[PDB]
Amino acid sequence: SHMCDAFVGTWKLVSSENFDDYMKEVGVGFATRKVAGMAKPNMIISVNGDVITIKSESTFKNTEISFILGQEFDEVTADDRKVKSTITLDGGVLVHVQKWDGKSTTIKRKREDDKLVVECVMKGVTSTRVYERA
Ligand SMILES: Cc1sc(NC(=O)C2=C(C(=O)O)CCC2)c(-c2nc(C3CC3)no2)c1C
Repeated sequence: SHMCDAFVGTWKLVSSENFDDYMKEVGVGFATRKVAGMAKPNMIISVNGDVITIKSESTFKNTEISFILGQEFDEVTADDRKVKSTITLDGGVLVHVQKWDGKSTTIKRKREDDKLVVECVMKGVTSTRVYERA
C-alpha cells in the first residue's frame, strides 16, 4: 500500500462542466478551445518508486509528465504554455500548481466513489472533469 494506489490505472473521461470558460481564463485561443472541447482523453496513472507518471491521451495530442511529490518540474501544457509545475499530495488529493508569466492555475485530482474527479481552477473560474476506470 502506498501514496497514490487509489489513483493508479487507466481512466477515461465521462463528463466535463465549465471547461470552455476555464480555458478562456487560462488564455486558450478559440480553435484550441473547440478542439479541446471535443476530446474524451484517457488518463493513465502509474507509479515507480517515488516517481509518478501521468499520461493524457486523446485524438489530438498525447502528453505525459513524470514527477516526484514536492519537486518542481518543467512542463509543456496541452495548449503549449511552458510552465513551472509542482504536484503534492494534500491528504488524499493530488494538488498540481502550474505557474507562468506571473499567473497560476491549480488542478486537483481526487477519488470520489468510483470516479477520479479533476478540479481545475484559475482565478474565479472552476471546471470539473470526471473520469471513470477504462
Ligand atoms: C485534447 C485536449 S484535452 C485538454 N485538456 C484536458 O484534458 C485538461 C484536463 C484533464 O481532464 O486532464 C485538466 C486540465 C485540462 C486540452 C487542453 N487543455 C488546455 C488548457 C486548460 C489547460 N488546452 O488544451 C486538449 C487540446
